[PDB]
Amino acid sequence: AMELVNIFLETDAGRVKFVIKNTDDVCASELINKFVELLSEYIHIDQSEFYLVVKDKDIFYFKCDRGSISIVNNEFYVFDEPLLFVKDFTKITGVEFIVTETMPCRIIPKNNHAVISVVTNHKFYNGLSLHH
Repeated sequence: AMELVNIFLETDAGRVKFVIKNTDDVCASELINKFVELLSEYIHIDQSEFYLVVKDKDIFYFKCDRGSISIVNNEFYVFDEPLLFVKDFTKITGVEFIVTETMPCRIIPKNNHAVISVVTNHKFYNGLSLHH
């Protein structure tokens, strides 16, 4: 079981996750193409530039630059912001990207979908915490 933690669907019923099951014998590197295929329903992969953050126990970062996929070093964003999700829907209205200072995006949607951009800056502990 793996899911994206930085890209979601906006639907009539609420936020829907990108989830792939039956992955026990594969690492994130081995199925990142399948997540890109899922996203191609909703955006023009050949024109878009974005990041994919996959959770499978650990977190794994990838970049998809006009269809060319690469590994990104671990950036330590929590991708925690307690999100509400729904499991079923009838209409897609948009695609939601969680963007960061180091992970911008350039998205060309299909089918007149909205592009939603939400920022996160929260990172795991790195040896120093600051009272704000």
